[PDB]
Amino acid sequence: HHWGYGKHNGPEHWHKDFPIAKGERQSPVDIDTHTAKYDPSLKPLSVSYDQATSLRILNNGHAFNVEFDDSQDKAVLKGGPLDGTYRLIQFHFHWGSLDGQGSEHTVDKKKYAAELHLVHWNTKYGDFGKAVQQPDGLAVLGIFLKVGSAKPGLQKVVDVLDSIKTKGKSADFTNFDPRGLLPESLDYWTYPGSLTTPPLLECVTWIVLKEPISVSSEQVLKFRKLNFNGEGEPEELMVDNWRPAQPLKNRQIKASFK
Ligand SMILES: CN(C)c1ccc(S(=O)(=O)N[N+](=O)[O-])cc1
Ligand SMILES: CN(C)c1ccc(S(=O)(=O)N[N+](=O)[O-])cc1
Ligand SMILES: [Zn+2]
Repeated sequence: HHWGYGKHNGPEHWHKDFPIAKGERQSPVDIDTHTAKYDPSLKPLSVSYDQATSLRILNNGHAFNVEFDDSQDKAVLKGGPLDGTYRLIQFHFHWGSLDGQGSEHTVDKKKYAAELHLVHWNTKYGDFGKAVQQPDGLAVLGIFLKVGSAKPGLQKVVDVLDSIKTKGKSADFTNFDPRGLLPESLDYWTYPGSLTTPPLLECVTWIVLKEPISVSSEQVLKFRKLNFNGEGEPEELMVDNWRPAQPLKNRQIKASFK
C-alpha cells in the first residue's frame, strides 16, 4: 500500500508515512503575485547547460525522469538566491488529466497544464543523498507549461515515451539539450520549500520562472498515455501526478523582477 496519486494513496494520505507532510516549509505553494516582493539583492540566475550529458529516461511509476551525468560540474545552476554551485541530476514533469490542472505551484490560484522540475544538488555536500539531508541541499528550477504552440525542444522527450510506457521501464536518452525547455526570460520567484513527493524533505530552494513555456495539445496528450502501473498490470493512466498547494506558514516569496 505505497504512496501515489489515487483516492486511497494520494497527497491527503502521505502524512501517515511521512509526517513532515504537515511541516513548516512544504511545497508546492500558491504564489500570490501581489504579496511577493521584489528583492533587489537577489542576482540573475546563471543556468549553464551547454555541457549537459543526458543519459537515460526512466518511468518510475510516479513520473518520468530524464537523468544526467552529475559526476562532474557539466550542467550547473548558480546565482539568484543560491550560494555555491548546484549540479543538474534530472528533470521531470507533473501534469494533469485536462489542460486546466497539472501544475504543483499556482500563480494567483491559477493552475497550469503541467510543471517542469529541473533538480540540482549543492556540490558542497558531495552527493545527492547527502544533499537531501540539508536545508540548502537542492535547487529546483520550476517552469510552467501552458497548451498552445508546440515546444520543439520537447518533442524528443515526447517521442521516446512509447518505449517507457510502464513503471520500471527505461530507455537510453543521450544528447538531449535541456536548454530547449527554457522560456526566454529567467525572471523568477523564490522561496524555501521541500520535495513535492515522499519523502517530502525540506531541502529545496525553489526557483519558479514567471514565464511559462508553450507546448501543444498533442505533446501533453502523449504524457497522458503513460502508465502508473507496471507491464502486464491493469492500465492506470499516469495523469494528475501533482501535489496541491501547501500552507505558506512563516515564509516569504521573493521576486527577481520589479
Ligand atoms: C526503429 N523504430 C521503429 C523506432 C525508432 C525510434 C523511435 S522513437 O520514437 O524515437 N522512440 N520510441 O519510440 O520510444 C520509434 C521507432
Ligand atoms: C530527491 N529527488 C529524487 C527529488 C527532489 C526533488 C523533486 S521535486 O522537483 O520537488 N518534485 N517532486 O518531488 O516530485 C524530485 C525529486
Ligand atoms: Zn517534481
